[PDB]
Amino acid sequence: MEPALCDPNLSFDAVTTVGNKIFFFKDRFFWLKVSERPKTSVNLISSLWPTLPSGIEAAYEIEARNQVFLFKDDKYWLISNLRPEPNYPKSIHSFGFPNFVKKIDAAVFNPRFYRTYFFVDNQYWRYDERRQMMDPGYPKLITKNFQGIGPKIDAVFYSKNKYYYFFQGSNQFEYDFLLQRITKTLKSNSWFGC
Ligand SMILES: [Ca+2]
Repeated sequence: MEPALCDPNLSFDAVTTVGNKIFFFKDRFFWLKVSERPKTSVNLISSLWPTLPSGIEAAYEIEARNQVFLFKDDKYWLISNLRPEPNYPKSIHSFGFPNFVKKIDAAVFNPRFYRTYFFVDNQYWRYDERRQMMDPGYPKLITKNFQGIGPKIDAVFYSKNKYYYFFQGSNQFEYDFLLQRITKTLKSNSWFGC
């Protein structure tokens, strides 16, 4: 959809987090509005990120070694030192592609679990990080495990102290493990000022 903030009909693809900032991906253009930003700005990705593809599927950082990961098609890049390894046309197939995966919805990493899961339209996968062995398919359901977000999740990123920012469509729902209760019902254009 369009970034039209003054209009309820916007959607996202992927969203990541860096340090204390939140970056939103939009097809080929990215958004920026955090820390000290009264308004957002729609700029081109390639504009900055050189060796980086467009149309990121799922963006998720790793608050451990200060790295970043950008998913796109049946390939993924590895951001290292604010720089995506050059000539790294890796492919999930390398060790992931279960049945016929290639396009993910979102992906987040749980610090209080040490596991990273993703969404495939309407599937809940979980890849063991510590063990380093992905589960056998694990055709679970999101809305199931977590009732409140929905069976479909657009972007998902862990930006808080102990919460989970989830969104799908034009609503930014937040989950609190405190008691699996969502006490935040806003839209994507609720900060910008529309
Ligand atoms: Ca996504």
